[PDB]
Amino acid sequence: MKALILGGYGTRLRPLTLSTPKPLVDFCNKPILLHQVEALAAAGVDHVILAVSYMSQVLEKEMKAQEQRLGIRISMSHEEEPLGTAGPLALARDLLSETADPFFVLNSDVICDFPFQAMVQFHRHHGQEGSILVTKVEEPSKYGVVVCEADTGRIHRFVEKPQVFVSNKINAGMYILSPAVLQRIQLQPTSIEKEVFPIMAKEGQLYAMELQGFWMDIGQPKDFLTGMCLFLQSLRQKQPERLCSGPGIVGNVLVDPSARIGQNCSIGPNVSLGPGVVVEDGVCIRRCTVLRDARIRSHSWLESCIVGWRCRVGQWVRMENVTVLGEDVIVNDELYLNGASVLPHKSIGESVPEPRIIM
Amino acid sequence: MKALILVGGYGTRLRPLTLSTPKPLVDFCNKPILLHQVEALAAAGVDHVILAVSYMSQVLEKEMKAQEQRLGIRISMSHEEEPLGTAGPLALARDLLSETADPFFVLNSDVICDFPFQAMVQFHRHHGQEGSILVTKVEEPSKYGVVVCEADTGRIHRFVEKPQVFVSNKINAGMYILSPAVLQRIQLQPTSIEKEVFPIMAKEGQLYAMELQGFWMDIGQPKDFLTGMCLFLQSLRQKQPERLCSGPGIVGNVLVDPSARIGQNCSIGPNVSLGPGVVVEDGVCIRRCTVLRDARIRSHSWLESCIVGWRCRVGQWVRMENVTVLGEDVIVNDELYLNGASVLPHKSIGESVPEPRIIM
Ligand SMILES: Nc1nc2c(ncn2[C@@H]2O[C@H](COP(=O)(O)OP(=O)(O)OP(=O)(O)O)[C@@H](O)[C@H]2O)c(=O)[nH]1
Ligand SMILES: Nc1nc2c(ncn2[C@@H]2O[C@H](COP(=O)(O)OP(=O)(O)OP(=O)(O)O)[C@@H](O)[C@H]2O)c(=O)[nH]1
Repeated sequence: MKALILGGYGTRLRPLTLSTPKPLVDFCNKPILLHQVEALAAAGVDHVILAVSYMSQVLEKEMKAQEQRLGIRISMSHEEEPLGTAGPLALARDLLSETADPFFVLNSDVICDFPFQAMVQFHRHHGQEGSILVTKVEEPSKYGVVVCEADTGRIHRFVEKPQVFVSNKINAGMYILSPAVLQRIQLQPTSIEKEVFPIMAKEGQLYAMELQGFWMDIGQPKDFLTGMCLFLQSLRQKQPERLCSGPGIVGNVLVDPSARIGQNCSIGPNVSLGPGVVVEDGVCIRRCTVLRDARIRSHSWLESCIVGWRCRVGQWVRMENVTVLGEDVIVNDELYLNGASVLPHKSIGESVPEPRIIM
Repeated sequence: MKALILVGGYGTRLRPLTLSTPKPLVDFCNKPILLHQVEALAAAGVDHVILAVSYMSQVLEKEMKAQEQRLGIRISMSHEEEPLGTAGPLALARDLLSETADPFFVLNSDVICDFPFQAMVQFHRHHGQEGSILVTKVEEPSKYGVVVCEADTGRIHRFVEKPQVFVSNKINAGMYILSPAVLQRIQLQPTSIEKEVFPIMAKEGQLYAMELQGFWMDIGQPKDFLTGMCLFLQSLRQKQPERLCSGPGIVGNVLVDPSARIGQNCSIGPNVSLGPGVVVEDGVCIRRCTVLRDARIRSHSWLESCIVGWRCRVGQWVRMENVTVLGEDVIVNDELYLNGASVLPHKSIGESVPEPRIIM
């Protein structure tokens, strides 16, 4: 069977997506697209189509290298206008039509551990058009809810709007679809979840499968940080010898072998250090994500932060409240950043006391 | 020739320091400010000075008896049961200033400056009238009460408390030379001298005014304490450049007590007075702060413009800016941010203070 990967300019976490595309940003020393295609190759999908409407030549580049690395083919669906999230299915519809076999369609912003063959089992057990994945959240008033009958998993109704408490369960971003669904899908830029899932739930074709746990949509920067926390938890009780252990290391940290840490510094819990980063002496880093080539100078304090590529955080810099730095941001010595989403190629010489955007 | 120091009571401003030790007893560049005034006063040649205290301060009593043995000048202590203000202390010690017909100094405790005692005696002897006032420049006339002055005599025609008319640049410097007749005016009930006694003295024009050249600061408040510490280290660099401590990780004019211990690989920036017995650990940046005695600042901290009290414990990766006055025996937990936090003594902070407020 084949699989779609859903293109263009993820508007959230904007200081990272302005430099490289949203599926290409490193999530625990690996791009999220690489995670999804590793799990797809572990499932057994022989080729996977990655729709892209934003002109992404570097995604062509690294993806051709990954075709050559991993042993599965990849087809490149290219759109000149944004066709949304259903229009990518109808552009590549003659490829999914020439084998009558159910195909995955995947969102890129979702990290979890992926029950692909169990969802194939489920789609083979219920035996209709399309199946969804659903998960639990703590906050029903932020996401659209799905009603689910016990022992069947059928979706009676699909609600986009909260505040009614009809359901706990939330869309998880994987769908499994038949080609008859693809007959229904339409080339003009409509999104799939807005109507094509609404008539399919109204007609009752849609069924729902539930995950165990560890789901995150990391389309937002604070959601990126909570997803990185839960991914380091899942790496802790799945691959405990891949996380780095040390005397000045607290909790679960992921450190790349090209990364260097100076001595007498306290790397706190839940932080991924990218390849080639330079941490000097006296730097406390808890709950942050430091992408590639980002040098953090001595005696800094960093909590809940996204440090972009080729950054230079100076000495005695305090950064808290998920301040995202873009690419090549030069933070001067002895500053304080709180909520500062800083655009790429900026130089900061002033403290940012409340959350605002620096451009 | 004698002198009187007004050191009565609790200075409301800089209240987290005044709550544990008295205001003249607070360490100003590793020395109490009253030791500064009595040491320069003994450099003048005054044989005994009187200090008039309303607050019971037994620690000031025993510290001054020690300093009496130290410098070799006598000290009698005027004791008040209720507050007598600033004119009442003159009237309670009025016979000890009335024994001998000779002009005496009276001196505010909060003033730190470069003390021209001999030139002031020469100016008072030259002009030959009742009272002599030191005046100074300020950059900011709309906070402090102004004094008019004619050139080449220095007489004060008019004493104005309220600013915002710009009739004068100069303001009072807390330094007066008074004759015994001025004391003969002063009554025993608690008025303050600068509010009426100097006003009628200037009204019949007996008051004369003398200018300094520079380096004056009333340090009653905490931000004024910091900027007076900065200007004192300026003047002390320019007179005693051997006494400030030079180092590779030391920037600017830094005074460090010999009992202080400074850790490896830390940059202590300009205008820092480090008290006796303080422990600065590795990677700690201190600029423009004054750290009073026995206070420990743990590793990788950042400190700008701050007053760290006695026996404090500033933790690790704490940032302290915008005058975060710590009292005595304040522990600050690690990884916190203090901005404007005037913290009362014996407090433990586990919460970041983002805006200036008082912690009690
Ligand atoms: N290739 C193509 N991909 C698209 C287009 N629009 C959305 N996508 C993809 O649709 C997937 C899911 O949509 P969203 O969750 O809203 O993500 P997004 O489009 O990045 O938008 P934000 O994350 O809110 O900034 C994402 O992986 C997008 O890359 C498009 O017009 N062309
Ligand atoms: N001994 C005695 N000293 C007094 C009394 N009132 C004021 N003083 C002293 O008067 C001097 C100058 O007065 P201020 O400049 O207003 O200082 P302060 O009384 O400490 O008040 P603040 O500094 O604003 O808190 C200070 O050195 C005080 O110690 C008093 O009632 N008894």
